[PDB]
Amino acid sequence: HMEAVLNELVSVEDLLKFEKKFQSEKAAGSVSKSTQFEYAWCLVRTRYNDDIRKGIVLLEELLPKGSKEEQRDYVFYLAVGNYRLKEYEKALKYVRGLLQTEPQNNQAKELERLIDKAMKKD
Repeated sequence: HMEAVLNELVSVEDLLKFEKKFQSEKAAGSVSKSTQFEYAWCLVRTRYNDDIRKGIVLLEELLPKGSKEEQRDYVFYLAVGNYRLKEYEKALKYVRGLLQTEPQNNQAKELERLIDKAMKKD
């Protein structure tokens, strides 16, 4: 419970920090891929559905711009975002594709197990 409390307060701090940085950089010119990512990452972990959807959209904008390494990461967080929105089919499509490119990624494998467990129980 305390761990969950720590996690929730940190997520708020994170979101506010990167929202400011993203909006600041946006007004001054092109936003860096790093800042867009950090913000999208916080967004997909938010308690609000509109933030999660915004995070998913930002990650999708980053997809055609990133390196092979970065794109694999974007797909992972796209799976996480969709999972938290209960869009299991979309989440699974991402994860399964990620497992084909990164076989040794057990975090992706654990996410697929979590999605499958969630469909069975809930």
